[PDB]
Amino acid sequence: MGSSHHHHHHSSGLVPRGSHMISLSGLTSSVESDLDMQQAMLTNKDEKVLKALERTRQLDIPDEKTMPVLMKLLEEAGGNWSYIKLDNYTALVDAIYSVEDENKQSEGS
Repeated sequence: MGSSHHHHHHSSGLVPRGSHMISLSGLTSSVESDLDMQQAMLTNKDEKVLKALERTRQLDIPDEKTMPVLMKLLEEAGGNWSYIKLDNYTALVDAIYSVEDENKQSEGS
């Protein structure tokens, strides 16, 4: 009136792996960028700025990285698109190519 009926088997538990990091959802942890949004407020855009994104979008470039890129050109050009567009905003090509490249190369923050 006392028999044991159980079984056991070895198992490691192999699971898949993926290298994808993105804040798809909100109201959650990983709020290290949620604050950075404040900086973008002190650096809005303009009507002409939308023109730059035109050439960038062609190469599939996000306005998030292009924002600080285009503003970098007008900085030295004192806000002159005439010259900056002398090569179809070539500056964006070499600029985005640099930033877009090497994204993991860093210590942390």
